[PDB]
Amino acid sequence: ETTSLLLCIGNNSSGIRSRHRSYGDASFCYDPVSRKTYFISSPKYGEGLGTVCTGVVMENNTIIVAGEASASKLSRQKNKNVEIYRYHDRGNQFWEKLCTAEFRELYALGSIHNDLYVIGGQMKIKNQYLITNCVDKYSVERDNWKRVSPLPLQLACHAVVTVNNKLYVIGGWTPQMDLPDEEPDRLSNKLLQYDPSQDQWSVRAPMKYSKYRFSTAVVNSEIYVLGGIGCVGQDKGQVRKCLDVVEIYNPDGDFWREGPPMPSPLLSLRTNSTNAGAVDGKLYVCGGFHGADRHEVISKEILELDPWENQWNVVAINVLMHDSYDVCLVARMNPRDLIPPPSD
Repeated sequence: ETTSLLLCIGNNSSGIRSRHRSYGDASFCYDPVSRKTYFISSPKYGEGLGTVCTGVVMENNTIIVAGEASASKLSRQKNKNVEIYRYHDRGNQFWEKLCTAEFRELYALGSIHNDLYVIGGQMKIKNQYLITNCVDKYSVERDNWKRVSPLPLQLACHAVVTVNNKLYVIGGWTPQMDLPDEEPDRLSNKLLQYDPSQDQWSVRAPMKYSKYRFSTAVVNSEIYVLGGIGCVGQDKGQVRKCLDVVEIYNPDGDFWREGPPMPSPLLSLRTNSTNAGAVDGKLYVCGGFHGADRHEVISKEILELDPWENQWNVVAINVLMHDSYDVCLVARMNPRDLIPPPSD
């Protein structure tokens, strides 16, 4: 009896009153159908992953997180790397190191079939830091890496989703050399598609807003982009604001349309990973931020976008999540293999 759960994976350990055992090492999970809370082991548990940056659930239901080693682990290693872990969930539940990649930050993690893609981000190339266009592909099956076709532009803090076995990279930061009185980077409203059978990136229809730190989810092969920081149109230096905008993309038709705006402007997680997932044809935003300060506690509330009714519903308030988390993921889980909520 497996069911699809919203897993709010993070290594934050605060904000949950725990009398008999420590929930500081557990991550909040939510069944939106039964409205029941579960807990899964956080990636840091034991000698695991110190920092979580992003994650994916691959086609075969494997839960993947990518991040950085703890300072203790770094101190015993010669090189700093992107560290990729996978959750193991068959009565012996744990996080295991899967594979490592050349260090980057603010990259996006994609997945198609049995492959992982590390996309863009900031890297150190010839002892200089720059936003990159490079895309590294990891084959789980062959346990090796291949540099594939690069992005058509340098991107950081962008998002990626998969629809019908293609990657769609969305928004983010990109260098600009058009205007000498503008910051070095501008926000992007661009949408790029990667076709793995062709190893080729193409430019698709753009977003109405240039943006970053927004929610993403896929419902019935359409992309939902919600909230974020940005500005209408191409970013030419105009002021940036928190958005309630919902933009929905259809790949087959290559067009965007608006959705019902969110109840309030909302930012995704500070990792720029998604705070939203899709369960049974409905979209769930699991918490979010109303401002961009580093000290704001995440809103401990779960919103639903019912795309059929075409409206927003409050599903749950004051949920038992930590003060932050690092990536919202949906996977088929057997909730008997998970940790119950605290007895209080």
